[PDB]
Amino acid sequence: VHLTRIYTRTGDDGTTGLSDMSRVAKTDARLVAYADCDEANAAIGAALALGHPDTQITDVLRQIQNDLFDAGADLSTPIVENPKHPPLRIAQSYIDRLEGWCDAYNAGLPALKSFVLPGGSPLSALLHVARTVVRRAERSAWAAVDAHPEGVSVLPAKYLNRLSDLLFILSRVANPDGDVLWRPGG
Amino acid sequence: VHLTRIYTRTGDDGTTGLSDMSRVAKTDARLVAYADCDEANAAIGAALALGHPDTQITDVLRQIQNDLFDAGADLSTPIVENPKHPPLRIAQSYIDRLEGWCDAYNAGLPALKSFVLPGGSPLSALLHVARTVVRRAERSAWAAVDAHPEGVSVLPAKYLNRLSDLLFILSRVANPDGDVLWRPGG
Amino acid sequence: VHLTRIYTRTGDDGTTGLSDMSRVAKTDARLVAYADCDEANAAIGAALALGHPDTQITDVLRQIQNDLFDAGADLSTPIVENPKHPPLRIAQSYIDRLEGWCDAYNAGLPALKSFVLPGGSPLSALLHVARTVVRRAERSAWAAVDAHPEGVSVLPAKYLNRLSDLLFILSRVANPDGDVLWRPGG
Ligand SMILES: C[C@H]1O[C@@H](n2cnc3c(N)ncnc32)[C@H](O)[C@@H]1O
Ligand SMILES: C[C@H]1O[C@@H](n2cnc3c(N)ncnc32)[C@H](O)[C@@H]1O
Ligand SMILES: C[C@H]1O[C@@H](n2cnc3c(N)ncnc32)[C@H](O)[C@@H]1O
Ligand SMILES: [Mg+2]
Ligand SMILES: [Mg+2]
Ligand SMILES: [Mg+2]
Ligand SMILES: [Mg+2]
Ligand SMILES: [Mg+2]
Ligand SMILES: [Mg+2]
Repeated sequence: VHLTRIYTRTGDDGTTGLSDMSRVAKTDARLVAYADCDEANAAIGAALALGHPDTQITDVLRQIQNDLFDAGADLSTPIVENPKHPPLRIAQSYIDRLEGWCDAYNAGLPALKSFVLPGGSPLSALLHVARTVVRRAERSAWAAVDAHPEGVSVLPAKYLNRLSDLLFILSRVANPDGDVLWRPGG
Repeated sequence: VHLTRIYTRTGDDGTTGLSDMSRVAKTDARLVAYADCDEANAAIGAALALGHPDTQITDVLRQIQNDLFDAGADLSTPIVENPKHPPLRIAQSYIDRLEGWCDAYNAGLPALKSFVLPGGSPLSALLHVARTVVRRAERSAWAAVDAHPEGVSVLPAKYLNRLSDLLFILSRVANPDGDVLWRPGG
Repeated sequence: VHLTRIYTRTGDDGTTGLSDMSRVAKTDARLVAYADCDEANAAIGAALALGHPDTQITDVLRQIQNDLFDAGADLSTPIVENPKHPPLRIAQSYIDRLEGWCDAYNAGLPALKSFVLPGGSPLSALLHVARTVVRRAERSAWAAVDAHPEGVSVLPAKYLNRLSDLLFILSRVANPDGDVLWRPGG
C-alpha cells in the first residue's frame, strides 16, 4: 500500500473504499470498527510519547500497535471463499501472546477489592485512556460482526477483548506504588 | 467487587454481564453509557497526571472520579421493585454539590461574548478534552434512558450534564491569564 | 453569543437547542456532528499545549480551531430558504486553503510504502490522536447529512475530510527523523 498525495477527493460524497475497493458509506459498521482501531492505536502512541515507558513496555506496546494494523487489515477485507490472494487475518496466535503478557505482568501484582481511579503516572493515566478506547473499538468490532456475521471475523474483536485486559495490567505496573481505589458513595 | 485474573474469556462471544449478572450484548445502550463514563474518568486522570493541578482542584477532580464510578454502578444495575439489597444510586445530592463548585469557581471569572479555543495550559487543554468526553457520556446516558425508561435512572445523565459545565469553568481557571476567543469567519 | 452562568438546567430532560433554538434530543445526529467537532477541537488544543509546535504550525492549527467553530455553527443552524439573517456557512474557500497547506507541507516529505505507527514526538502523537478524532467527526457529519439532506450542508463534512489528511501530513513533519512503518504480520 502507498501513501503519496494523501488527499484524493474520492470520499467527498460520503463514500469510501474497503480493502477490496468495493464502496461503502463512511458510516459503515466495518469501517467504524477499523477506524476505532486507528483511534486506539493513536492512544497508545500518546502513551509511548509522553509516558516514558521502560524498554520492555515500549517493545510490547510497539508490537500491539503493529497488531492493530493487522486487525484493521482483517476488518477492512471482506471474507470470501478461495480469495485469489490470501488475506492477512488475526489468529489465535495473537490472543495467546496477549494472555502470556497478561499472566507475566500480572504475576507481581496483588488482588484488588475495588476499581482503581485512573491517573498517577503520565504512562499509567495514558494507558487507562488507551484501555477505554480499545474497549470502544471492541464494541465496534462486535457490531461489525452483527452486521456481517459471514464476512467479518470474530478474532479481531477477541483480540481487542484481551488487549484491554492487558492494558489495565500495564496501567497498574506503571504505578509501582499503587493507585487510588474507588470507595462506593464515599 | 474483585479484580484478580482480569481475563476470564466469558465475553469472547460478544456478550457480557450487567451488575445483576444478566447477560447483554456488548453494544447494549446501558453498557455504552457506563463505558463512556469509564472513558471520561480516564480523561480526568490524564488531566490530573499531566496537568499539575493545584491541591484544591485535585481534590475536586478526585471526588468526581469517585462519583463517576457511583454513576457507572447506577447505570450498570437495573432498577427493580424492592431489591433484595439496596443499590448504589446517584442522588440530587451529587448534582447540588456540582452546582456549588460551579458557582464558587465561576465567581472570580468574567462573562464571555464568544466561545474559547481549547488549549493553553496542559491542565486547561486536558480539562477541555475531559469536558467533551463527559458530554459524549451524557448523550450515551440519555440514550440508555430512551432504551429503558423504567430500568435506568435519569440522575446519572443529569449529573453528567452539570459536570461538563463545571469542567468548562475549571478549564478557564487553569488559564488564569485568558483563553483565545472564537472570531466567527475570522 | 454569551457564556454567563453556564448551567441553566434547561437540558435536564435530555433535550437541548439548535442555534435557531428549536428543540432536539441530545442524541440528534446534527448535535452529534458538531459535538464531535468540539471533541476534535479539544484534541488540537491538547496538541498545542503539550506538543510545543513551532510558530508556523501553531498559526495553522489556531486557524483550524477557529474553522471548527465555523463548522459547528454551520451544522447547528438548519438550512432555510431566505433566512432573516444570513447564516455562517463553510465554503469551498475553507477546503482550498486546507489543500494548499497539504501541498506545501507535503512537498518536503517522501512517499510511504505502508502505514506509520502513531507516536514519536508529543506533537506528532497528539496530531495522530487529533487526526482520528477529526475522522470520527467526519463520519458524524455525514450521518447528519443522511438524516437531513436538505437542512444540513455537505461542506462541513468535506472540510473535515480534507482536515484529517492535513493533520496526517503535519504528524509526519513533527517527526522530522521518521516514523516507524507497519510491517504486516511482523
Ligand atoms: C467489566 C464490565 O464492563 C462491561 N464491559 C464488557 N466489555 C466492555 C467493553 N468492550 N466496553 C465497555 N464496557 C465493557 C461489562 O459490564 C463487564 O462486566
Ligand atoms: C451548548 C450547546 O451544545 C449542544 N449540546 C447540549 N448538550 C450536549 C451534549 N451532551 N453533548 C454535545 N453537545 C451538546 C446544544 O446545542 C447546546 O445548546
Ligand atoms: C483510508 C481508509 O480509511 C477508511 N476511511 C475513510 N474515511 C474515513 C473516516 N472518516 N473515518 C475512518 N476511516 C475512514 C476508508 O476505508 C479509506 O479507504
Ligand atoms: Mg485522504
Ligand atoms: Mg473483556
Ligand atoms: Mg476482562
Ligand atoms: Mg448541558
Ligand atoms: Mg450548560
Ligand atoms: Mg478522507
